[PDB]
Amino acid sequence: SLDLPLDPLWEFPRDRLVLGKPLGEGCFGQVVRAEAFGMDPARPDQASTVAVKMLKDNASDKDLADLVSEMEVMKLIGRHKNIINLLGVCTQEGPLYVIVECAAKGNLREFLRARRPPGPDLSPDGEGPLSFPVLVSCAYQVARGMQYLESRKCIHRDLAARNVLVTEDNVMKIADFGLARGVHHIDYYLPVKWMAPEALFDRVYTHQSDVWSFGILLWEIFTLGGSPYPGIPVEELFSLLREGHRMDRPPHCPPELYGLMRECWHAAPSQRPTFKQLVEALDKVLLAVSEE
Repeated sequence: SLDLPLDPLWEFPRDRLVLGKPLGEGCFGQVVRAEAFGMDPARPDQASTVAVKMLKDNASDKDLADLVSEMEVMKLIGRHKNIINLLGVCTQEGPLYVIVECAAKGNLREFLRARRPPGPDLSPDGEGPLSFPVLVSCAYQVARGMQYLESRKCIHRDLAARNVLVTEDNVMKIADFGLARGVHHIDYYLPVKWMAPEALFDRVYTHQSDVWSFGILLWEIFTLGGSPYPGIPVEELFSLLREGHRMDRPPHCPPELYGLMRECWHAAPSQRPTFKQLVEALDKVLLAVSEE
């Protein structure tokens, strides 16, 4: 019963996207790479690469309901540089395709881990592909992305480096918008170590719980895609947090940034910084790096 109206802001033709090169295959649904022609109407014959989300052969009534609403809430949220944006939809002349932005460099964790140096550095503390400015940029872009998402009333259970995608130009796109207007982001491709205490235990997901997770994401960035809480089983991580345990400062991380990580991990949600403040703090660092 696929009879959605033709939304003239978002409807894009079938004839104009060329499919193939599958990027991810979840349960009952899949994301494939595709070349789209004139996704910018200002350049109407010019081509560009995109990511197309669709249902698998094993189709369902509820899953088509989820994919439709997901696509509807995406255009409700609006565009931002640091989120995976909706590009177009194909509703009428065939099955549902939701066209979104493609990130050529994979997720942030994968991006970071692939660009690691082969071992330890010359010094324990204190120019290449993962420069300090590049890492500060990564952190900043995600903060901007979350700041936007929160202004659009988007809540997450958590946020991790695997949820952030990286484009050819190292622009960080958050892939999971989360829950918004009673519709979840379905992934066609629990994380206890990322979740804030209230999210783990009381299942209260707020802006303050997103900040905690961002703290863990920062620690991920500055360990070049490190696994959080190393050598600690997921069982009885919670006990450690209850006692006051937090992760140490990574080998190559300024105390300024570690300050921010610890600030994100305050037990009281009100003691944690807002994403407005995280953006202020990260921009000051970025500026400091560019100076002299």
